[PDB]
Amino acid sequence: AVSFIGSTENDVGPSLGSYSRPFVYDTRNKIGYQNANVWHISKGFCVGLDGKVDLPVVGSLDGQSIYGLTEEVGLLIWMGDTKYSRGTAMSGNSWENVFSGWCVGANTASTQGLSVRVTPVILKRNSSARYSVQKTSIGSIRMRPYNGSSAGSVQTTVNFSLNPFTLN
Ligand SMILES: CC(=O)N[C@H]1[C@H](Oc2ccc([N+](=O)[O-])cc2)O[C@H](CO)[C@@H](O)[C@@H]1O
Repeated sequence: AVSFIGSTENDVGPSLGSYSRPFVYDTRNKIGYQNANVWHISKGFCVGLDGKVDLPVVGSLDGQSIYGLTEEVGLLIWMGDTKYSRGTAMSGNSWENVFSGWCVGANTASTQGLSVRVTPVILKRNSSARYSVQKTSIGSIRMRPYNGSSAGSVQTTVNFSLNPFTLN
């Protein structure tokens, strides 16, 4: 079996967080969303995750996209399984496999979770040397059943919004 237990709409990072330091900020996991329990799965269900970024691609760095927010500021983005170190670096605007997946035991119950993580990038330095960003939609993640498993009419997709932040 499978059922949806998480939230449909999800905020990434603390509201009006401020960060100091193309220039890439070391924000670690601060601008993130993580939830180990988004679908409940049981009895042989096999599942992975696809991710999709809806932001415009404005550049690239070491093989992944820089996604644009304003003219000063963009983002590097990772999506994946629950633990942050399993994040897949995102490129383009198509659905991408961001977790190869696993299968719960034939006689057990568990959960499937996810994570989204971003790091701010200064694309063009201003004169203000402080930069604000407002609440913006990032994209989505859907579960991907496999091995013949079926979602039935269970909700497959959840969405992410970047909370506003300031760069110093
Ligand atoms: C920790 C938890 O409640 N569920 C996690 C789940 O944790 C597991 C707990 C037990 C086993 N097990 O084989 O005994 C496997 C994963 O693993 C999934 C895939 O990595 C995660 O998406 C999910 O968040």
